[PDB]
Amino acid sequence: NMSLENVAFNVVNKGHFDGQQGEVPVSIINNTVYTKVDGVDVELFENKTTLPVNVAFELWAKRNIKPVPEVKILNNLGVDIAANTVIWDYKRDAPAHISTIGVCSMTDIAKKPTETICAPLTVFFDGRVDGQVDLFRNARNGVLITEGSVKGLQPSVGPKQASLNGVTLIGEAVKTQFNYYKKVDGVVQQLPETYFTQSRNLQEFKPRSQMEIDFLELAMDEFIERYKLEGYAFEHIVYGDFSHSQLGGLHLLIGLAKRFKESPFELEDFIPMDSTVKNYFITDAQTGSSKCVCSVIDLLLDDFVEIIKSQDLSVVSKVVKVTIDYTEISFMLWCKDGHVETFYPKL
Amino acid sequence: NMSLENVAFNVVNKGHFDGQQGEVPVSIINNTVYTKVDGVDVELFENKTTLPVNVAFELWAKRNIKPVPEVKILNNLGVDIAANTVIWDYKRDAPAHISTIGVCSMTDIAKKPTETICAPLTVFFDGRVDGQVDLFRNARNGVLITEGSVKGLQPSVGPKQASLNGVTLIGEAVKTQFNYYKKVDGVVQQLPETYFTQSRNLQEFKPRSQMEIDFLELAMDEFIERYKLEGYAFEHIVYGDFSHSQLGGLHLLIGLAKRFKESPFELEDFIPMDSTVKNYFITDAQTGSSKCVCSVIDLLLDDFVEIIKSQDLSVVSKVVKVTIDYTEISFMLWCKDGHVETFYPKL
Amino acid sequence: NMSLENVAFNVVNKGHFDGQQGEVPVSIINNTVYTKVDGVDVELFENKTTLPVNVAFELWAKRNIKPVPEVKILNNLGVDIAANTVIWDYKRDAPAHISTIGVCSMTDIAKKPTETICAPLTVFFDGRVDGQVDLFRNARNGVLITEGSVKGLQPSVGPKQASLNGVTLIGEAVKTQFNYYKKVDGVVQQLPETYFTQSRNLQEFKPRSQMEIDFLELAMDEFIERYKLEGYAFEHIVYGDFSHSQLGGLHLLIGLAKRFKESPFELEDFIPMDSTVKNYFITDAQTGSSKCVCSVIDLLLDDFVEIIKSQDLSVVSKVVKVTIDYTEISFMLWCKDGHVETFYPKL
Amino acid sequence: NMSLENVAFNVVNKGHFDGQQGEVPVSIINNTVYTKVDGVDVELFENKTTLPVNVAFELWAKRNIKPVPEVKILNNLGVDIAANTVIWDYKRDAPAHISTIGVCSMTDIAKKPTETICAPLTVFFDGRVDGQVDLFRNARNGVLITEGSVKGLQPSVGPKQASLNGVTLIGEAVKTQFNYYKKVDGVVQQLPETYFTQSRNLQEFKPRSQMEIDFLELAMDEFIERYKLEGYAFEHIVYGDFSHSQLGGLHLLIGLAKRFKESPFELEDFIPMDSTVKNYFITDAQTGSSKCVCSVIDLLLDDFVEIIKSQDLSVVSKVVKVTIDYTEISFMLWCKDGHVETFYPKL
Amino acid sequence: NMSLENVAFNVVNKGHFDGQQGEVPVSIINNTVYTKVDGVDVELFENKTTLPVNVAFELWAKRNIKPVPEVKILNNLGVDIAANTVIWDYKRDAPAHISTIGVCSMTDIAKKPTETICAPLTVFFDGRVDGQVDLFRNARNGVLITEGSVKGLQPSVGPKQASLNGVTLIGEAVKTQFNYYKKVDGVVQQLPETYFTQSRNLQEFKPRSQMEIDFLELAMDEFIERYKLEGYAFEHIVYGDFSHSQLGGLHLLIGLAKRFKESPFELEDFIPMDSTVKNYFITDAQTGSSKCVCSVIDLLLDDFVEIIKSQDLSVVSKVVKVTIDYTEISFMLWCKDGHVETFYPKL
Repeated sequence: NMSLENVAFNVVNKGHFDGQQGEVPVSIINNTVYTKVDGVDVELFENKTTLPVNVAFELWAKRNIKPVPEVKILNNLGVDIAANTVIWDYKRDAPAHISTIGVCSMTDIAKKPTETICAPLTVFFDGRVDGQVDLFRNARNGVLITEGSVKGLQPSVGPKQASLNGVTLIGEAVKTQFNYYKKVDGVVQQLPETYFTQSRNLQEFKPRSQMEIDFLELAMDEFIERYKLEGYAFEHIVYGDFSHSQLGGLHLLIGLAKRFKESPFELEDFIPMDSTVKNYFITDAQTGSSKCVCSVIDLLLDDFVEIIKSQDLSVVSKVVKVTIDYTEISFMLWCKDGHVETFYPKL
Repeated sequence: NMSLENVAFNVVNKGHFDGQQGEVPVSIINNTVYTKVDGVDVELFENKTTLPVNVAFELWAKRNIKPVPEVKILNNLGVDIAANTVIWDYKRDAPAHISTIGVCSMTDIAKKPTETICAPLTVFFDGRVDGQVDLFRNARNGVLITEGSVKGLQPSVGPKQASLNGVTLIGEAVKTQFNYYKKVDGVVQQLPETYFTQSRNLQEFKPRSQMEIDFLELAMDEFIERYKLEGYAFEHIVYGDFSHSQLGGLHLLIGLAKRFKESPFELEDFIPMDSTVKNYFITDAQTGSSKCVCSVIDLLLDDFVEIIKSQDLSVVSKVVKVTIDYTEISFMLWCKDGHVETFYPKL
Repeated sequence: NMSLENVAFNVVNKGHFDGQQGEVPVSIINNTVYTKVDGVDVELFENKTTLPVNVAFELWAKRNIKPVPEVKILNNLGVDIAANTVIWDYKRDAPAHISTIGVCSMTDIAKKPTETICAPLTVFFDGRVDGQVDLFRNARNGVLITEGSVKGLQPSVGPKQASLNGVTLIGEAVKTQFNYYKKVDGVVQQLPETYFTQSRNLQEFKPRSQMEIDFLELAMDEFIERYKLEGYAFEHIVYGDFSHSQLGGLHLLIGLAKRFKESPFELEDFIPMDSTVKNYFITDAQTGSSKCVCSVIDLLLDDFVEIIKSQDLSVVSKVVKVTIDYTEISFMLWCKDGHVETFYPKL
Repeated sequence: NMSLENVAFNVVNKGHFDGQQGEVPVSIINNTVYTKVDGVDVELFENKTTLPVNVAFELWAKRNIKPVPEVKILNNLGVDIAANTVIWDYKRDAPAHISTIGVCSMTDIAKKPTETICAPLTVFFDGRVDGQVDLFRNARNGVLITEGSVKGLQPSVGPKQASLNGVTLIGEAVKTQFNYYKKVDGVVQQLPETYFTQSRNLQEFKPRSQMEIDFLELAMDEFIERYKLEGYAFEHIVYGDFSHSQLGGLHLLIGLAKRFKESPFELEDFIPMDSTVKNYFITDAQTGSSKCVCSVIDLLLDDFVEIIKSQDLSVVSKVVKVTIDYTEISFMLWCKDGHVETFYPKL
Repeated sequence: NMSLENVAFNVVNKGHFDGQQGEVPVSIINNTVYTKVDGVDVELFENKTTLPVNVAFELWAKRNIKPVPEVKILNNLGVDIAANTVIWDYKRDAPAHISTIGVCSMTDIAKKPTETICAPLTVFFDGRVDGQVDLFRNARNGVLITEGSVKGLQPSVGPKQASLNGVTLIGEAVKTQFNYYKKVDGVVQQLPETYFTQSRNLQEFKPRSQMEIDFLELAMDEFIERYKLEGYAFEHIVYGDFSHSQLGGLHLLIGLAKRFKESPFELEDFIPMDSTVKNYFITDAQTGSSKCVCSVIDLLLDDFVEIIKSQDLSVVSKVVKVTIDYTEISFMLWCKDGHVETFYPKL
């Protein structure tokens, strides 16, 4: 089933593709879809993807509008494709996956995940949709989310937050914390113990523990004393050092949030996509201190403190692996004389 | 009279087309107009319309820069075309009307509104321009605005606000409240009694009555008690219900403004144009409550209260017609046992 | 169920729009329409019009595939729009008319030509389609073609040739010669007595009378003697003068055909459209003689001879008007001492 | 050191990608690749594909420049992708296959065809390249061409002709006739006995047997008598019937070649791709006879005669299947009273 | 009053820019310039340059329409820019030079060539325009053409042919042979003695001496005997060797012309520009012999014979430099035992 004009009718009348019958007049010009409303053209969609404009329009209209896992989580779990839905990537304004199953005649590689062409792909299955748990049970490769127990399968508890129409949130009127399951070549995997990033943003950062409240409210020296952090280089790593040409440290989102509340700065997101670790070209407006590649992660401060306090500090430099968002993140740890000098993630 | 380079000279030197002689060097690339300033190119206009870039540039330069009726009002009155001006639609970044009269050689269907080709079109006439009241008196079909009395014609008092270079405002240094007149097939119409929407926006919403002040400052239960609104379902319709998966009610702009001051949310304007009723795909960031098509109108709260208190509540569901911005808006009214359950506009 | 994908299905399976049910997947990119065949994209349509790509595609697919008048004839008769068909202009690769009636939801101004919007427009009606003669009688402005008499209407016999899928031809298996009728402001208009151009082209030129045969085969001065053309300046007007830097004469297509056979030249068609008189920037490859604006008409040589011999040769210069293809073509006639100096379509 | 500028260096200096070191400056604009030569831009490549301009440029530069199977043959054998080369499709001006193996970092799905991702795809292998026979034996799905025997493998002799830089030819200084082999699901598949189309074109048509010579030179009824073809409806099927508005028959390329020599006609190639049977919208310029979907195949006339004379003429209508270019082509055969009425590729 | 609309008026009414007053309505879309004629858009110009569409349109309209040197000559003489004219390059569909002097406000670097910015550039001056000889004498770097002597300046007689509106020709009604002069760093430079290429093309090739007539008409071994060319490898160099997979020799255009008459082949012009020596990827359709880089020059056969017979045949290999079109062309000469093996433009 295909029809540009019917996709546009659904967008106009239902806000997204909803399977309704109808058609509206459509114009395509300069990667933009328009529809005619009382004699004039109104823009419905501007294509920012590398797909043809009318195809991208249809996949966007058919996006999943329930809370879904953030794209960084699906990527870290190796998801290739989704069963009978589109995960829209709002960080890239594009489909999270290249191909589809049972969504769109231009992009489908299959109608159902049970077709042979899907067996080697890691298919994303959504236990909230009837039949999909059983499709996972029969799939060779897959990732399954559920809201509850699955008989015979041990769950991994996922992050508290999920994405709902591009808004990352911890649901109160809707469930956003899923159980996760994964199969590789027919065999159910044990997913690793993992930390999770918190997916917050600078502008409306909110503390999620008493330590984070204290970090935002106390002066640096008072906080470090109260939590006994002498010798872990929080002054550099978390608070940031703005005294030299190259900006020192500043690798934890909460420290950017604290600075940003007193003093604005520029973050150039030069690889704009969803990932567990983000790299920014940062320029501090007050001092002129700057750094071309400043890796930034949003861990709960208590989690970051546990990680850094769980390392051996006896060697000048080494790689530290930390499971975060189900993937192995490498950190560089630099020490001198038994104390930390710096500790920072790599992307 | 036509000249791309002369249009650009006026934009550069006068801020808009002002009839001055002169030329500057112009480049056209990728729907953008540039001019050369001391050896480098500077962007003057990016075309967002479905017209050719150089044509859209000229119509934008020739836009009316006095306060003019909002486009939703002209549309509701059936205006097809403007006499010797361009009403620029800043919600669509495009001309409000497809064709012109005496503006642009590529888009003109006539030089003067008296030409035969204009007789069946509803032409917009502006009494602030010499001769246009008399052109209206002789036109078969038209809408006329004035700042004052017209001899022999009974006026309809329009909204307080108008649009000045895309800023909607109630003029204090300039007049924005017009008298309105309309002719159909040579016959002066009696325009209907109408409410008017208030054209406010979320970010800088300002109350315009003591009831609206009270609504913003009081708690829900205190407000409802003080204005005796028990049984009219304001809890649902106006304040919004964020307790379930689907966001309940929230159909009045002032209730979105109250929520927005305490708690942010996402409004997807998926049909971006000026209209009396707007539809948004809304996602509440705090709760995750959401709704694909949430119709929203900005009526003065006192007006909305008068409307809902003027309905018969004895039937499960029915259509209620309300004249707003000169057009008949349909509302669905749902009642149970003599009280309101919900009441919401349709677009 | 009209749609882009259904238009494409018809083009792929029927060669044009044929009202058949079905859909194929379509990609829109680079002002081009593709469809997927065995997993790869195949081009169906490259938009050369000023319409949106998907709209132009639909009008092209819905083009009239029966013999229709050449566009130059419809233009000369003042046709603005066609009733329930598309006349495709193969000289411009675009619709002959900007709007439609009952064809396409993006370009329609009406569904039927009886709607009031169509009254000021000259609508083209095709008596080969049921009901269109009656619609012509009810239309305020229009042009009608038929294959036979219409009771009470005075006919004009049209050209022998018509256009079929872009091929101009004199039909043997189909009828290409029509009666023409026209109405202005509600009143049937007498069409003038007229010559018709022959619509031949340079490389496929075939003579159509004994005189044209003799012209192609005889030497210049033999032809002029045999047809008693001394003093009518055929050496200049028809054969052309290549002796000076500016090319002299050469205004009849058959004269270009004679030269071309012997010696090639370049014709720059700098306003590419169908027209009774064409203007070319001509450069002769053998001599270097050239002319920026060389007007060329393809009359039967017998007709041109009749035209020029009917002229009063006693004045130095005068404008001579000849009805050709239903339009008045102005010629300049320059004489001296009772003989022709030159005679050319006036520019 | 693969790069855009190095691809362009190779095109400029070697005519195609040849693995040479070096770079030239490149400009990308308007879906076109330019390079700077003596201070001005010179066009190297105009992208007509649905791939990004710089990607399509690289695949075109890396096209196989030896004789390769025509695309219609590879399509009919189910080829999905090629091992370490690009088969350029000169009928579509685009790669024959969407993905690559070991060619281009933007389109590669693998570096070697032994990778697991390639197992479900039918990979084209070229025995003229070292190692590719062994890769075919290890591939689950594939098509192999060679110039000689492969031990133990049962060959199919392919067409005489192949494509060299877009020129279809029967090689004299190079070998163009290959053995073909195919594997499905790990098992070598017997290729069917098959006719081959001749890949000739209308204007350069040359006969290839005594019968085709006689067909081009004799009058219709002489040819039919000499080759005893009475009752096989060659008048309709091969010579074509131009007497009615719908063009009758004309399904063999040699019959079009005979007509074209005498009288020109228009062939609209409305699905432009390489195919065993082609469909055209044909308009005869002399008569006006036309047909929207005229299927045309270029068989050696001797083969077509053998095919139609082998048919049972005792049923009113039946579907006749003939293997041509390794694919099953369905023909409709219509008979009456023991003679052929018509016989055409089924649509 | 220069403007886009005035340039378009001149193109429509005069065939090119002619300084006339007037305007027409213009639409810019898809790198194309349209104008409105009887209510529909007609294409005037498709931009194939790397300049903005409206700028390229103006330079094309302002092209020199008198005979001018071929671009290959101006390039070989080092011309950077022209004084107060545009040399249009019809091989690239683009201006021959990037900047202008006194032509176009977007591309001008100066209004007059006497301005200081022009001193380092080699400016082309045209003695047929009043004042330009004097400007050449005042210019630091320049190239001058005239139709006659300039007092005290030592002339170089140029090629017989010139380009007129893109047609290369030897003028009979106009003069195409010029005197050439050149200045470097303020000093008049002696131009070298030189051959000239003939600028013929493959399909319109006409011989220009008795030897070229004999070459086209005689069999290979007769020609070689009659002109005493044994031991000079004309079999290879001129006639070409099609017996091996790599095509041998074939470096003279007349030899391609002889082959083409008998048997067609494909020439891929993979660097499309005007050049004294052209390189083609050639594929012979009859044999399959091909060559990726086949250098081709169009010398009069008599000149090439004189060149190769003047060579010392006693060394195995050597670089031979010949001045052609004022530039030094390197040839490789390979000999063995006192006879030529091959002789070709060095790559």
